[PDB]
Amino acid sequence: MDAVKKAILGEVLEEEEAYEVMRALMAGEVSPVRAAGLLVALSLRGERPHEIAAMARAMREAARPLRVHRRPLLDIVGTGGDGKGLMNLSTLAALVAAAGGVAVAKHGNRAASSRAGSADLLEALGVDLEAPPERVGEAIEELGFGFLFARVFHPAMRHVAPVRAELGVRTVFNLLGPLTNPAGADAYVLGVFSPEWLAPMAEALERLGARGLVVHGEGADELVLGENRVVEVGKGAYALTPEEVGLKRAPLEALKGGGPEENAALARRLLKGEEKGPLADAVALAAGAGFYAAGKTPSLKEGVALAREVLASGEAYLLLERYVAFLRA
Amino acid sequence: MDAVKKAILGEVLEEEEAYEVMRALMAGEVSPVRAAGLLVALSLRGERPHEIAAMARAMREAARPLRVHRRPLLDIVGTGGDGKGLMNLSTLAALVAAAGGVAVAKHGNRAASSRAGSADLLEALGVDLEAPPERVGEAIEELGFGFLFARVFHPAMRHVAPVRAELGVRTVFNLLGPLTNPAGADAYVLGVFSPEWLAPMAEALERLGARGLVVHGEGADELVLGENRVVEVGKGAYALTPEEVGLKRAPLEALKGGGPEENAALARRLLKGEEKGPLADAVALAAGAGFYAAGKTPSLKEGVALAREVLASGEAYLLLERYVAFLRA
Amino acid sequence: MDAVKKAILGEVLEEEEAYEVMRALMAGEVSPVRAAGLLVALSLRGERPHEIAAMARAMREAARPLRVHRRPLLDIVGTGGDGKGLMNLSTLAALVAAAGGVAVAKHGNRAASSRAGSADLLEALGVDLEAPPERVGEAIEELGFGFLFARVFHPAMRHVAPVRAELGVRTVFNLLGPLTNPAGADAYVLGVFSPEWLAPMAEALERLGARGLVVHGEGADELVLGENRVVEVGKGAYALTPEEVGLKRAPLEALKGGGPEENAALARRLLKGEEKGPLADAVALAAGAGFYAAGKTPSLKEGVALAREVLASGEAYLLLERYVAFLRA
Amino acid sequence: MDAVKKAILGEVLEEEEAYEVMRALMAGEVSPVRAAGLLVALSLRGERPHEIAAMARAMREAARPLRVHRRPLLDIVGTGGDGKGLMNLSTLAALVAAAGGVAVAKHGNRAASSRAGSADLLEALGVDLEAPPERVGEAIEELGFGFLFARVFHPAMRHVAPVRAELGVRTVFNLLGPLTNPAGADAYVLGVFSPEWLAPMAEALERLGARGLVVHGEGADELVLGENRVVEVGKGAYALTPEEVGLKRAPLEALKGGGPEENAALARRLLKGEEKGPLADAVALAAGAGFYAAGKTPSLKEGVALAREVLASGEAYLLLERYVAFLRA
Ligand code: NA
Ligand code: NA
Repeated sequence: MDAVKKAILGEVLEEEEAYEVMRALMAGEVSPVRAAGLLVALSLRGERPHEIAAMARAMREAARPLRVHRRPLLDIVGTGGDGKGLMNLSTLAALVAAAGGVAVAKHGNRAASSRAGSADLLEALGVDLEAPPERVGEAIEELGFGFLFARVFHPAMRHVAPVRAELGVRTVFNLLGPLTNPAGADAYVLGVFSPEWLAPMAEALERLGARGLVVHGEGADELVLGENRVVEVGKGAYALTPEEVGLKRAPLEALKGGGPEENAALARRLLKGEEKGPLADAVALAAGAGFYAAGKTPSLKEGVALAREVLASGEAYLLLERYVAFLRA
Repeated sequence: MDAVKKAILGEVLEEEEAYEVMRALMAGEVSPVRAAGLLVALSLRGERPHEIAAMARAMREAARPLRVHRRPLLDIVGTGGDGKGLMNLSTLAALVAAAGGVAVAKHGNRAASSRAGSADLLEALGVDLEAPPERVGEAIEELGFGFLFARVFHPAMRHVAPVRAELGVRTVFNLLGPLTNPAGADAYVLGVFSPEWLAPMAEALERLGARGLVVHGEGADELVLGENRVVEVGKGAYALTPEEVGLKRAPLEALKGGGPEENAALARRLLKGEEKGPLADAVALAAGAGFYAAGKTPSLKEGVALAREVLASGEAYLLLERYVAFLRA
Repeated sequence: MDAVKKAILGEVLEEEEAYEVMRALMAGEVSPVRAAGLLVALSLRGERPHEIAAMARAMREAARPLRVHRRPLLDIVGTGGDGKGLMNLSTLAALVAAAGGVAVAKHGNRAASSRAGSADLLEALGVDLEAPPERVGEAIEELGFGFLFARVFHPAMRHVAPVRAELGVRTVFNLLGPLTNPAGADAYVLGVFSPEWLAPMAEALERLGARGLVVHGEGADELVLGENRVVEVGKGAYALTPEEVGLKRAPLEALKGGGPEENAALARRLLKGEEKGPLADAVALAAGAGFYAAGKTPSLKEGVALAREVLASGEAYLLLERYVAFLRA
Repeated sequence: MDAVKKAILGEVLEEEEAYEVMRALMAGEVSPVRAAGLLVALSLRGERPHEIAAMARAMREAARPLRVHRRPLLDIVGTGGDGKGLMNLSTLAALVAAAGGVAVAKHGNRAASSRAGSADLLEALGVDLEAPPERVGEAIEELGFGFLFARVFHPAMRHVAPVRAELGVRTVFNLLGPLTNPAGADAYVLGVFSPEWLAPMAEALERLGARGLVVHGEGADELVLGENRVVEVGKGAYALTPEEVGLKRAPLEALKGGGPEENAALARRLLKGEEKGPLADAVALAAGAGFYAAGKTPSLKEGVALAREVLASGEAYLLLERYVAFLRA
């Protein structure tokens, strides 16, 4: 009985076995049926800290190599799996943070069976997702921004994706994605689908030597214009509200956005500093948290203040275009 | 919520949700990945009787139709896979019960290897496994015996066979095999893989409107010549030893079989009433349980007594001969 | 399993082995690595007609079941992979054939990534690609036309698609796509990406009990306004030119088109009988081949004549809207 | 078109395209799926010498560094997997050559079965496989012998080892193993699994600037006591029989070892100069070929004579003991 069978049988895995299971998955040695079975089994009983850590290690080792010489290196990313179906603002917040001087390496992917993933949005904005890791790394060093497409850095994710899409439920990959930034990001604004994961993911980041905030927004895996719950690595837990940082509250519905084409249009207007509603406020909130997490500003309020200025300046769109041109070289 | 997704989430399904999941599976509507996921989920958190019975009804509905007017209708069958490599005791016990006057419709299949399964044994004895359902039904009506070859009656199982093989672990389908008698048998001596399945399977039978005994014998999914554990549908669990029904104990080794021709040779001696060793005692034990389960005898003791006489008469061999000829007519 | 290794070693598979290999692939029993190895080996060695037909059967069996009474049932479909990048006219020709009185079940998919696949075009024209299989079946019975979206009918392809995309080269799946119509179409105008596949594919069609024409047009997997090469089931190989059916030749460039948006408007003008250029002639040629293949017209020229009349009448556009509305709640 | 895709398409690679493909593979830039595809394609069409040599250099470049000043430096190694399952005598022959004064750096690995790989045998004899490269290099300089454990010197093989095992068939890596000596050995007795590989591998050796003999013995990838086929770098092809060098012929079966423990026992007796049968003659034959390949003796005959003397003296066992102690120091 190999480690995969043990996992399917629902038995807790020793660190070495957890590592082996993910190594096999990343190596393309596991059939779709057994991959589906092991993911469901792990999701039912709940993956333990040592298991997640071991699987994360297997993923980092299987990743296409990339070394970025800029630090702090910020990632604004979420676990996904919240079901709220809100627009993915992390990508826009990440661009604002980069336009403000923070080195950014945002980790993202395509959305299951919607064109809404961060990778989908960026592609619609002109980003060539096929660009090699070395070119993306050069962009981060020279321009301060880079988008790390999951499938490119972790090839196996191309096969894991359909399995996750079909199962249609949360799996260990929802937790592993944020924890496996392939550029070695050390600063985070990491959103989670449930408050239960705020502390665990913050502790995971701390063990990795990373810093930042783990966030949850009234059900969504991103900061929203409401009573957000946060856990700052090394410090503790606290609430983060819009009024706290000079922003107004808005229902979650105001952050839903629309179809892929509409969101692509919204993105341009937002980055250009033309769109001014709740969507702009939410991007400013996340970017502000990013400036704080990356040490660009000493506080969240100063971070949000800077983010509002940067967003309104339209510099984030100018940066996006520099990025697009850089990759098309 | 979608029934299949609910299953994958690890939630207990309402009875008709369980029916729907199995209906979808048998209809070829579920993808291999989702089928793998929901089978693993159901197995890990444990299938409940009302789910098991509902899925058995859905599977029975997808089978090739066959209506038998005779009742009670007995089946001696098990969940299989106990890896004991025993002689086809239930097949011989079924022939004995039929020779004793009880209408029998024994459900079976081939064994995936050189070892002989019930279908392999009967084929070696002259049974034409290609006989159409209608002909087998006529045999039950006229001769009181029929063998229901799973491959002929359950074409829909081809939709899940590959997934079951690849998972490499037992699933709800192992439980459903004996609960999907295509002739609608209502009396059973149903063997299970382990003691933990005695009660759930007994309740599933009760919910299906059936009667009888669910049995387990020292690792084997059938009654053996040792300490058996049984659950009488509608009553409760109790132990069943050879001595309390007038038989002597014997090790499992004494009940081992081999290939089709070897088992056929043994079957001939046993059914003719010529071989009186442990194999004969084991057949009498299962057939006796069958007589009791069908209400032919008032007790297990009287059932075993009747079975010993029927076996010794050689009449079960005559019945087999007539059955073989009937399918060839 | 064993047959998979045999394929990887470059050996020709027996019919049963080919069926088993594809059955395993579609069932999710093959790891990405072994799937990649098998597909490359098959492609380099050269798939034989008996293998192709056997694998088509395995795929047809794994698909979401759909049975329709309408016959003859026509499909105009291609293997893709010609790298010619011409406008996919098969969809328009199919609508014309249906408007002319032939039951049509056109098999199609989205295109990576022009969004220039048949599914992409129909969606832009108003077709709800999320319609359930049963509803599409009802459309074929009631309206005489249905579009079979590969993603809906072949869910098992979800775990296979990633391997194909990563390999980035043509594989046996290019050949199987046209041979796995989920509605059981029996009449075809099947385009192939290279002349060497005309004969093998015609034999595959015959082995599957289908009829019609396998076509290739100066590099494209569709009939064009030049010297087409054809292999008709039951007749053999021959060339087919526009002039012999009353049409004028035109450069392939005239059949290109553009962006998805341009082709939607293009498609409308063609179906309404407004566009009269080479594109209209090419649609008439394919639709005409369809009428002949299905038995609606006794000759190819008569089929083209009927297609030209139908196109000019605008009835194909009315059919499209009838279909679009049919799928709406 | 990138080189990996070209390989997958079955086209012969230009020398530097082959170097690039292997460089990418060793750098972790190639996905398991594309790696699987290219390995199968290369194996089926047949790797050419210019490709093999280039890939060997790319692999050598990725290995952990190890500079040995002593020259000539001899290696006695094979491609493995011939199926004959004979005892791996190359290790013993290497020790004899070293005891005879030739600097030896024998390249080896484990044998997942019977873990009777060369590394398995040496470990059973006391060698600490965890010894760092520097220590092994010091042993070669001081003792004249060193065993290069592939897993220690080729950490980059972690990017492909999984794919190799998963494919389960021979690939170019079988050929590359003997051609990637991490100490830069320049003299060889290289065994191949089939005679068709003699000339290509001899050319690959010459291309790499190496000298020696490429051998094949009646189905085995080692010199046997029968009609051996040889291709000598800078000399050409010829047959080599035992009688030509003063040895007696013996059936292959006399050269068959046993399990790992039996081989360790036989190895001890041989090195001590105690075993005097065919196994001793076979060791002398290979060691003699090594002496000649390294330029220690003027002919194969004198090389075998020197080898028989050294073997009988027991000096090779004493060397082994010194080596084991040296590593444990
Ligand atoms: Na007798
Ligand atoms: Na005709």
